[PDB]
Amino acid sequence: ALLITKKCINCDMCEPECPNEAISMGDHIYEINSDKCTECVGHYETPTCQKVCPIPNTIVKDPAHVETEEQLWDKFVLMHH
Ligand code: SF4
Ligand code: SF4
Repeated sequence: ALLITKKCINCDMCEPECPNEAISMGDHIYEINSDKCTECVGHYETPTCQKVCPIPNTIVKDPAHVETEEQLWDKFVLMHH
């Protein structure tokens, strides 16, 4: 799953887009919920928030290492048959 890094400049571009509504605003910058991010696997060939992002601030994150079939299985449990 992805993370948004401190360069985020709070443009909201990325929130209406995420197919699994895992992005929200909070304390200082937009935040991605680890639990709900499939890195867009089952919806887009490329992670839709990196796509909209004007700055390139969204990165894979290291304390939330997922293999592609665990991303996949998140997508199927979320959206399902
Ligand atoms: S990579 Fe996809 S699922 Fe994850 S926060 Fe971005 S738009 Fe959402
Ligand atoms: S699109 Fe990029 S700069 Fe704008 S809020 Fe989302 S992560 Fe931050």
